[PDB]
Amino acid sequence: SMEQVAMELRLTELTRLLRSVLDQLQDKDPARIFAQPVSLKEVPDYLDHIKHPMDFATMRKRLEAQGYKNLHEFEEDFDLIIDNCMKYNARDTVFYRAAVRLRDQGGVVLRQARREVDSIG
Repeated sequence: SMEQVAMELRLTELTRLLRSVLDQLQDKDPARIFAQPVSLKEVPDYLDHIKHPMDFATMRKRLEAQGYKNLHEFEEDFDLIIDNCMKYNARDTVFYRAAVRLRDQGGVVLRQARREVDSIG
């Protein structure tokens, strides 16, 4: 149907906007602390601590399969990246501090993305 195509053009346009958001968030991580999944070879206990691991590459695979239906789902994944890090790593660590910085900086980008998604529909 024509409606299904209109829908698909919107999901596609959301995906376009979310890809730009993801590029902007990832630039707030120049160290690349969040680029890839935490290695279970290098942190073998990780899944005893963290039940839903997340990372930018995993978000990107989902993005490119148009697997984010709305901005809320995307934000949930971004928040896992931050929140997992702040629980696993102590407050005095480069990792915890990197998450705090990504969170604060991400906030601005996400605040404008929400207005763009409402605004354009």
